[PDB]
Amino acid sequence: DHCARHGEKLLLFCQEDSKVICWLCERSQEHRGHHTFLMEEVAQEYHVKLQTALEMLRQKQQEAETERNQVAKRVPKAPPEEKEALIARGKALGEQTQYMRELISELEHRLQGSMMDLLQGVDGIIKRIENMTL
Ligand SMILES: [Zn+2]
Ligand SMILES: [Zn+2]
Repeated sequence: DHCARHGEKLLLFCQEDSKVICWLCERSQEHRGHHTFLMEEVAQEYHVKLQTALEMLRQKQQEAETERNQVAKRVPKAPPEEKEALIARGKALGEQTQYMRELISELEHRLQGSMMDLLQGVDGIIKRIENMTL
């Protein structure tokens, strides 16, 4: 809640860095030309954004899981090469679903947490979700 560098209240949010900082950090060279906001002034848009993302991710996950199940179902009836291909396919899908599970987990954590929980490093996860949807 307080800055380790300056001891002041961590109440500001930097748009370029997506970092939560104090007013003395904003005056540091590392935040030169950056635009800062009180965390209250930006919590809403990111709440909405992450909320929107979470839905999509959940949908994509359930789809991927059903697909994995179907792939698994084809395995026993398939000949050896196709078997192995299907096994690999299943594994890959598993990896994807694990990734989606991680992101979803993080999103719920952020959406149910404090503003600092919500905003600290949100740009990375937004990037990740953006890549995932692409
Ligand atoms: Zn500071
Ligand atoms: Zn900055």
